[PDB]
Amino acid sequence: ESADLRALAKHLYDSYIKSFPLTKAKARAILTGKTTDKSPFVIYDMNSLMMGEDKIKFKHITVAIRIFQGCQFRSVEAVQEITEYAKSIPGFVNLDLNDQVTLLKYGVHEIIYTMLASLMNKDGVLISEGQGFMTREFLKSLRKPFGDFMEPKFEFAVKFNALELDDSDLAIFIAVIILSGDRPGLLNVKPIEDIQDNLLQALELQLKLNHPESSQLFAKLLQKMTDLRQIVTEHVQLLQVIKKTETHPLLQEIYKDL
Amino acid sequence: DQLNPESADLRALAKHLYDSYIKSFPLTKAKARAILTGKTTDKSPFVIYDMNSLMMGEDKVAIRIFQGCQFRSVEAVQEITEYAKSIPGFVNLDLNDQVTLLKYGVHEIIYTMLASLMNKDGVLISEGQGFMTREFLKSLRKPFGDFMEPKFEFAVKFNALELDDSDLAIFIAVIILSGDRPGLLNVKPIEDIQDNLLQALELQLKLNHPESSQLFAKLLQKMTDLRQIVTEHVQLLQVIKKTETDMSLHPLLQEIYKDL
Ligand SMILES: CCO[C@@H](Cc1ccc(OCCN2c3ccccc3Oc3ccccc32)cc1)C(=O)O
Repeated sequence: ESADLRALAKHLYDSYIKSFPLTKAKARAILTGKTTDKSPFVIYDMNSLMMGEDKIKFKHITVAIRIFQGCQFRSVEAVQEITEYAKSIPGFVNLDLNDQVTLLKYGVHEIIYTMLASLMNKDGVLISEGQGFMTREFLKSLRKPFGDFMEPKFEFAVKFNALELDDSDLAIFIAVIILSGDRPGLLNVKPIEDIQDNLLQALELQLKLNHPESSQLFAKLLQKMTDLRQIVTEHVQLLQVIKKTETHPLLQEIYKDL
Repeated sequence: DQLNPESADLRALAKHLYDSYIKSFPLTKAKARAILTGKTTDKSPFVIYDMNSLMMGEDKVAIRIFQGCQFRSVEAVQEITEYAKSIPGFVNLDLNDQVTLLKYGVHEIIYTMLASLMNKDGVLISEGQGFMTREFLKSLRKPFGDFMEPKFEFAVKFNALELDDSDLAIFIAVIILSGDRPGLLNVKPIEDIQDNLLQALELQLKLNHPESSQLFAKLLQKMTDLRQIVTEHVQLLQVIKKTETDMSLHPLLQEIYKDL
């Protein structure tokens, strides 16, 4: 039923808004777009960093490393947002808690690199709630171990953004990724898929009404997950090698592995 | 529900791909399910489940079994190749782009075709005449016993979709005409052809499996499993390259494997 799918969308979008501070609109204004009225601190040098870090304020402060530990803080911060969001997806709370937890522990990575793309352009990604901007070439130029961490995220986002999806389209697409269903260790895989399908239908009507002129956008968007999985896979890989570099107590704890 | 000149051309594409499909690959899935379900015994499969069996299966090791899979795939590449030529637009693209799509597409497809030759217990071999068991394979010399396992895992969740050849023919095409492949020169032309193949598929499903809701989405996601599989395969494949040096990989499979 058209209306049903339409309201499921308004609801989810409404949730996307209260769960996520930096919406993609609010982030395009600030980014490559003019708007904003007053741009963010740009970090392109080892010196702009010290200045931005010392002036742009910061939470994760106690080079190539301090940056990594930077993502981590924001990620661990993201995950909390995504999770409070998942809890609004109709019927998510009603699933087996063991399942719910497995859906997050597994889909939280893709919902990040998905939303990261909203804060990206070919030359860099917004930082600190958009109050900053770290150039892309600065990042790829970091110490040997850390110069490939964010590069493949750029390569993806450049493609993902190709679809020019807005918030309301991403709110649904995101739901669809959480109510995955093929995550290892799931107990009652049925109600999950039962909801995803109810999410997938809403994505369709949504992507059809919001991008009528975009041919087979639904198909194209679904195949981007084949790209997210590869990022998250290739990512967790590097994330292993970093342990053959870093090798704390109460911190190493707060950052299990996100 | 209804019709329209729009859908019409697609259907004709659905039928064109299906025809060239049946024409390109000898062993379809239909003939595959026939053999596998011992319900139809107009001609049944010999079974290999241990060395003893394997030994007698020549009446009509872990290495030679390997040079078997290897050989089959060279022929499967050929079949997929010829099938590609028949894909509307493909032979019109830059000769290079063609070589690229065939490059990063042959396996993601060979593992699709492979699922229609499988079932939890085993897989068909030698045109469907034989049937090797998961167990036996999963018990070959230390390294060679991990090759096929991940295939079965996939074939299992894949076949779950319940797709028949007229569906695979379109999806098998949607795979070649990718566009997000490494080393492509002109892309939008490649993208355009596919956005069409996709249109065909989305219809061929909503029509051939009416009751199967969101089969279009469920199936596109399965493409992830294929990359992973190709990944894992190449690395295990990398190992046999250094441990077994007296052994030889096939030039074709060799030239097709040179990137991520
Ligand atoms: C080692 C070769 O790896 C190939 C890929 C590949 C792997 C498995 C395949 O399934 C083949 C199934 N099969 C088979 C399985 C086990 C032993 C022998 C044997 O021979 C035949 C003969 C006819 C049909 C099917 C088979 C295909 C390609 C490659 O990397 O390119």
